[PDB]
Amino acid sequence: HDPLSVQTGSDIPASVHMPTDQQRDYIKREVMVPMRDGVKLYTVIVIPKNARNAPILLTRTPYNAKGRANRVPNALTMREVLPQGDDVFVEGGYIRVFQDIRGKYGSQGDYVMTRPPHGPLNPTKTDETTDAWDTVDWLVHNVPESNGRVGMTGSAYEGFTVVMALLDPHPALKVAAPESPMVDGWMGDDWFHYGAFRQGAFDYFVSQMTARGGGNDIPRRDADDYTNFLKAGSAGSFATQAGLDQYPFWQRMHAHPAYDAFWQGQALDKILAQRKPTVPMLWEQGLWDQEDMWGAIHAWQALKDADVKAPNTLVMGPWRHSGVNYNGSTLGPLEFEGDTAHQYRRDVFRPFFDEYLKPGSASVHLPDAIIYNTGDQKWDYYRSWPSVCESNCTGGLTPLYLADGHGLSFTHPAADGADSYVSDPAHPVPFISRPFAFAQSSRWKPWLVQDQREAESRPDVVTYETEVLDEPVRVSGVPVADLFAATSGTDSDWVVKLIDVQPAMTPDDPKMGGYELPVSMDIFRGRYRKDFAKPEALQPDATLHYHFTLPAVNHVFAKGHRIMVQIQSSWFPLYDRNPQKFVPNIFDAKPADYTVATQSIHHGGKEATSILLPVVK
Amino acid sequence: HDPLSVQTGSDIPASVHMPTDQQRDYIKREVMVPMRDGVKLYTVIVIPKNARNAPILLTRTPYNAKGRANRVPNALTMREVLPQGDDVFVEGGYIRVFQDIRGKYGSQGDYVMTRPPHGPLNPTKTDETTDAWDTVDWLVHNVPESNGRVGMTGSAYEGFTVVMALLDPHPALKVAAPESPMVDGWMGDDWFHYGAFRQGAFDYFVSQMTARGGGNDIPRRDADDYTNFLKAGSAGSFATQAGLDQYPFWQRMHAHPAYDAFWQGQALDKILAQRKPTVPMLWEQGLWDQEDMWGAIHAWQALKDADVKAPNTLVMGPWRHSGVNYNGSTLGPLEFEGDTAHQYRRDVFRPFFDEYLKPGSASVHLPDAIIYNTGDQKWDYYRSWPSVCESNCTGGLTPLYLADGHGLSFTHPAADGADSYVSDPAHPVPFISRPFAFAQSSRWKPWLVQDQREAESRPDVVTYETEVLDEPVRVSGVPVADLFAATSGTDSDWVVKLIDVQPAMTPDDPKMGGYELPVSMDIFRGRYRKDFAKPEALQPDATLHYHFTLPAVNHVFAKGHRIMVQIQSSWFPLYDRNPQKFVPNIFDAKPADYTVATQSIHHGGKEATSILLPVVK
Amino acid sequence: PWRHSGVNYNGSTLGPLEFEGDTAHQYRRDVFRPFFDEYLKPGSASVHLPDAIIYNTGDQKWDYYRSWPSVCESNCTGGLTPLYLADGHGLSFTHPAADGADSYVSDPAHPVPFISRPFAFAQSSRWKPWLVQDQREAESRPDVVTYETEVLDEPVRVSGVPVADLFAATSGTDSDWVVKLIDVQPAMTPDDPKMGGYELPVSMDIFRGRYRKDFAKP
Ligand SMILES: CC1(C)S[C@@H]2C(NC(=O)[C@H](N)c3ccccc3)C(=O)N2[C@H]1C(=O)O
Ligand SMILES: CC1(C)S[C@@H]2C(NC(=O)[C@H](N)c3ccccc3)C(=O)N2[C@H]1C(=O)O
Repeated sequence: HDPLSVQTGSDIPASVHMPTDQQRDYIKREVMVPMRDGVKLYTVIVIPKNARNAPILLTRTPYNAKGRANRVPNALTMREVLPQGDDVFVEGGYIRVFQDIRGKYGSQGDYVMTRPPHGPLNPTKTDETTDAWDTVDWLVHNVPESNGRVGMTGSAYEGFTVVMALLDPHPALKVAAPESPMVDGWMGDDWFHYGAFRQGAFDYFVSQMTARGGGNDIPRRDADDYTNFLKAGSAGSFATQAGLDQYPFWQRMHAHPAYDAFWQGQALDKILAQRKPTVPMLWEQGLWDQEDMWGAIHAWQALKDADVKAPNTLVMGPWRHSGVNYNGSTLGPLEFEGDTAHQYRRDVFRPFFDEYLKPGSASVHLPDAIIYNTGDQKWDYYRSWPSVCESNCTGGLTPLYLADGHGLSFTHPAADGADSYVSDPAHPVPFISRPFAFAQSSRWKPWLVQDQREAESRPDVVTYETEVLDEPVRVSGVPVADLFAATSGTDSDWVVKLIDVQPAMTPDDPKMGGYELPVSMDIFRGRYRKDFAKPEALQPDATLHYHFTLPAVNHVFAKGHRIMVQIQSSWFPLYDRNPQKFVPNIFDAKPADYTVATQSIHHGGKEATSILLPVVK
Repeated sequence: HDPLSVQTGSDIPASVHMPTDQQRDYIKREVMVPMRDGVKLYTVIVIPKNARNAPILLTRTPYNAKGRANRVPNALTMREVLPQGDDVFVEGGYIRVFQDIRGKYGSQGDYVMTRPPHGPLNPTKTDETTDAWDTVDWLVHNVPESNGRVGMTGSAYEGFTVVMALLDPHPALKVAAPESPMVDGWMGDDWFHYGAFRQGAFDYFVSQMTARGGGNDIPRRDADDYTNFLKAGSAGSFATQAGLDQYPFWQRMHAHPAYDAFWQGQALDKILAQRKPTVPMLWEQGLWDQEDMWGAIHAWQALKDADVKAPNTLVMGPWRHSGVNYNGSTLGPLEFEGDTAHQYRRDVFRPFFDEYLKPGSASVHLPDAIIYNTGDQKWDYYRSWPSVCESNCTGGLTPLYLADGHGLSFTHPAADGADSYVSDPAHPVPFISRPFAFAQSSRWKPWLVQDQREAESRPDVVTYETEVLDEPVRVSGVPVADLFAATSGTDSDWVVKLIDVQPAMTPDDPKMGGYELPVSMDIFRGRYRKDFAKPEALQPDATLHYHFTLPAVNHVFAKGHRIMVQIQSSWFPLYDRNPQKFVPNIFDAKPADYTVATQSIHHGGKEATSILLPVVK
Repeated sequence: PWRHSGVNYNGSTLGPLEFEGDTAHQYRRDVFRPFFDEYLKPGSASVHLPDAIIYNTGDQKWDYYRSWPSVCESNCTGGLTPLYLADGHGLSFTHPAADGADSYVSDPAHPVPFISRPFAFAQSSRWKPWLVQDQREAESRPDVVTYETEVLDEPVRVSGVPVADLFAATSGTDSDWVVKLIDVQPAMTPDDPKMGGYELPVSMDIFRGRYRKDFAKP
């Protein structure tokens, strides 16, 4: 029979060898790199055509290396095939490497969520540190087009693997750039913020741990997660209905609600500081990092306190989580001066890496910190940062006290007073307007810059503000909440927001008129007031002292603006509700545990609530 | 060691026992259904919880059955889990079945693009007809929750499987509804339109035939496919560079550019009419179906001509390809009276199926055709349709003649004349505004309703129009292009557009003022003027007679509007360029073959070019 | 299904709601015009209009009621059907035998925004469709009390004038009482995801308490 007319076989070719591969400006190599224990990791190596003695940029990920190196699947150019954040390195003729971490996608082995370093939580012979070590060693001995020099980078979990590598790096690892890294999931990164549980973790658990490869989110009943979580009750109740009780990582998390040995043995900022790395580091996070706000700044500061003898620079731009690898010209309704993300990548990131990865390159002398000013709209270069803080700094912090008539003053109010608000767990304050589902990435990403006017309009939120500013107030450093608060219950969460109120009218951009822009906010779970590792019941109606750091600022409250402070006791559904009655484990709270409570914030006198502001000249 | 602290194993559970399955209102059964030759087909059966004596709605697809039955992956309700087009059947308590056709995704066997029916092109013991027969037989003997009655539906390729089943159906198949079915890929469906090749097929080939499962599109050099295809030259040159020469189906298509035995043996409209089927049929296609305009109407008409002894109704709504399964409220800038798609599904589709699938249900008496009026904005029920055509109809067609001064008249112009335009293959007319890539689904879907003013402004397009209408002109049926055209070359394509010019000003919706809306347009490859199977060279400068049907219409050209006709010789990059020089195979046209030509359209006299309009009272 | 003066524009939508075609043009063309032609253009066809022509915001069609309404408090074919507030913040057609009460604190320093902040009366685009806005923001507040039926197994048809029969107490000596009748959309609306659980008010109003006994004498 004529094959050009009659097909009795298959129309699917046995093997494909398309000439589009010869039309590429790069070469893609797939290799199973063996670790010291025999476990092989899937590694993608993207080499520019005619590359000779080129440096290597490495990233280790739980997010499918094959896909990460395929922004535009099988693209004709390296620029399209690699992520937007790799732009400056593609332009620099770097060799790009993406590797699936142990137990994920193309890699063999067992997967352990944020696998702990060797120690009491990991008694085996391998960890993310040795895996990175073995990887770098293989690369410098099996990539002839390379110069044997490796640089490491990555954001979030991809930043976590960089930090792990820094614990004991291979001699060929010449430079590192952890971006929004997961450093302490309990203190202020992905899982908790000062012990307050982040409910978006459930979808992440099922999505990343259902299979070696891809997984799905938890099927929902309602389009609104405010509804879904409130109806389920406690976080543990939602997890149980989702089937998470059979997931080993959730089993461990549920067993360790407090900051005990399980979480302390995973605090990478403290562990890295003990090791005192000698590899040049560039730490980065967004000023509005909605997923890993604790990581970079705390790791960088710990290293500074440990007196590291290696380049250790902190970079913070006007970005959301991982925004550094995309376009940084805007965030929500905010507009910045140009693509700040590309600016950093091109003017700082790239030259810094070139110095150690490309022999003969110009030397860069980076300061302590490079931070974008969200007030002046420009990049600030700080030789020594911060210049103001609570201890061991040139100057101290400047308290902005809460006052009578819901005001704020830099003068300590002698008059004693208190403002009350009722916190009702049956009607928790939406962290962003309803309806909201964790699946709505477009709403989640810029949530930290949203207008706080909705919250202000509620009786379960207390708001304070200065008079309209006649002179600008410059802040640069870490604000500290010095809170004196009472609750009629035996437990409570305390949400503190530092806000920049835009001019009453903004005629050049009308929508921004009176807009309440939060520059720094966080939540503190009251039971941990005395000890993060040992939760304790609060005394009903007792004015108690809470003292905790808030996200860093580098802002200028300009003329016409106001400084504002908002305090509330819920932030739903991002954070699970504090039942306001002391229970052993808030994950297991029952319907009858949730108690309406009256909260009282004291102002003036010996218990003068204030925000310790890093005011500078 | 403590397992709740120390994990030396994997965080990925061996298997998941999700309790969310008990909250579902449906169950899913996955079965490998064996065909008569031993080959097993992956079949997904979606049964409403506690269903009994329920009818079955079956669809056979090359687009992943598992995914088709997972609109919202693992949803809690059957309504979410199934496609939007299944809404009325979910409400009716139907059992939904999606099956992977032989050789695709979860199914075994060899895959053959639009596998031809048993005959000269398929000498084996199986085909899509027997596969459907074996499937229905298994379903009625292995699904206890069913009443033994099966209904078949599906759009495009999923409609093609319905037609194939109708060739020799199982006695349990009580009713069928082919939607925009692939019936004749050469005459006017997916691959060609009157011999003019559709270049979007290349991406489809690589996406559907690279592997049993999912594939990818062809990597592009430029963002604009106008640029990509023009730079490549001929369609065969693009296919070669894409690596399609190793794909068996392309090898067969390339060897059969003309309507020979290979395509004639695949014309389902002619084959089905010869089989004398007795299964009630409901044929559907969009009035603006940009992918399968030929299929439904031609199959329905052939059966009507063969005096089919079964219900045979044609339905055409104001939809784009497969629009019947979504929301039919709008299309491009057009707005219709409500969700026309849901209206049809609820008022016609569902009750028709219920009559034969749910014993005891009310009987429906559908007319010849149910067509939406794109002028009156209402559903028309035509007992006998069409009422006007070339032969064997109640009335004849009404010619709208091209006239002097670029006008259009219902009066046969006595004066002989001609208008000329230069067709340059180096500057082909964009079918839609540049830039355009076949990957841009949002621009491709509603392309048939786009404003034709851009084309009008070009010197390589001739435009004719009536005076502003003082009285409405109603049309219902199939328009026929009666073209008398000459070319200075030895080959040429002829694009003819029937347009409704909106009122000069539309104050209630300003953007529509003077908008040139095409209600019916198509292309004809000149070499097939005398015979579709035997291409012939055209005589240079000879006025030749072209006679071909255009897409059906059911419209009213209202007062203030104009009727317009546009003629051109290219439609890029949707259709490959006619070199305008007769070559044996246009697929393999060489750079030197492409020739600039002068086109002349004659009007009036014995060669009075016109559009034979189906004008009705 | 229109906002104020919506009859003179396009009636295909209102906020996020979508109706069956341009309902405003439908009325203007099929009812308004022929009715006027009968008395203004001698020789025109006579039209026999019913008591009321009302669009059904549930069935998405025009209803022609010869006699409307068919149910009301006095002098109608039938009476009204009470939908009682119940324990557990529920709603029931069955009169609850036991006495109960739910409380909420009304603070004038933090009044409930009728629509999301910020809002200026100059923003006509936000003002026009305000009556169809989602009431989920209000529900989330402690100064708002919310009641709901279980998910409906059977449709409930309503046509006429609803009446608020309120038994309320305040610790003050005056108070406003806002009552909203809402249709909660299905938990999930896969064909239009944004509508899932949407709390659409079909009828709401406010009553100034001082006028409880007499509108003329507070
Ligand atoms: C590094 C990223 C590009 S991938 C990661 C991500 N996406 C997901 O987590 C998503 N569920 C996913 C995608 C692919 C495989 C597995 C899971 C996202 O966002 N993060 C980015 C970031 O931090 O910049
Ligand atoms: C029936 C459909 C829902 S799937 C089909 C489609 N999409 C593709 O062809 C696409 N390449 C694809 C998607 C998923 C798996 C494999 C291939 C599209 O559009 N058609 C729809 C229609 O006709 O209604």
